[PDB]
Amino acid sequence: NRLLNEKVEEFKKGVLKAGWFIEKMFRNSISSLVERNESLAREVIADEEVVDQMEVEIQEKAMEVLGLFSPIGKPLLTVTAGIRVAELIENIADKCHDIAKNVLELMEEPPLKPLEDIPAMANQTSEMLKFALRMFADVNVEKSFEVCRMDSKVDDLYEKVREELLLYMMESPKYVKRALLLLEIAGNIEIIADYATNIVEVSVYMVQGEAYKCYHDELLLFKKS
Ligand SMILES: O=[P-]([O-])[O-]
Ligand SMILES: O=[P-]([O-])[O-]
Ligand SMILES: [Ca+2]
Ligand SMILES: [Fe+3]
Ligand SMILES: [Fe+3]
Ligand SMILES: [Fe+3]
Ligand SMILES: [Fe+3]
Ligand SMILES: [Fe+3]
Ligand SMILES: [Fe+3]
Ligand SMILES: [Fe+3]
Ligand code: NI
Repeated sequence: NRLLNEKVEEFKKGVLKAGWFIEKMFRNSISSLVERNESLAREVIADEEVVDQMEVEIQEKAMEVLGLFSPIGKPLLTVTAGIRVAELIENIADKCHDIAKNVLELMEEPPLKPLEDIPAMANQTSEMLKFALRMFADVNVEKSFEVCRMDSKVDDLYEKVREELLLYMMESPKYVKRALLLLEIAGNIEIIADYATNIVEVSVYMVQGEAYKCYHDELLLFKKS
């Protein structure tokens, strides 16, 4: 009668497992950079196609649940929220794939410099990813606010890294390619962090049936015309 609940809970756990999968992908992409591990980068590139599949499966299951049970209210919100989260997860995987591509290219020549700010960007981003997936599993609107502040740390680091790498590019032509490849990695981390904030926003909607958005440190009701 309400084995609707069994199927919705399984759908949600599928989405969360694909989440835990990209959480590991992002970890592995940044590890391929710091350890200069060609194989690990190649695994991330391969794993991107696994996540394309996961998106297809999530979408299939959402249709099965919607089409058989025709849910309303909370279960309907959860399923549509799952549809949206699975695209965010797939896109995060695209960005991890692109970081890994950059790692392979970086490995063609010697290390440019010590890595501090990029590892720190990644660390903050992986905290945000973990937190987003935990909000999707069990939403706390009062605490979900914290993701926005976390993102501001990633934005500030990105700006620093961008300025520093521009200086390296200008110092010598031999620094240019590595500095660009590193800058592009930083940019991909910054976007992944944005996606983590979007997972929190969608998770809040999933309970509220009303749109919230990060506005720099503040999670507000979508304040627009
Ligand atoms: O598989 P494509 O959306 O990156
Ligand atoms: O913090 P967002 O505007 O990239
Ligand atoms: Ca290149
Ligand atoms: Fe079952
Ligand atoms: Fe997609
Ligand atoms: Fe995509
Ligand atoms: Fe993809
Ligand atoms: Fe931000
Ligand atoms: Fe951004
Ligand atoms: Fe950002
Ligand atoms: Ni693909």
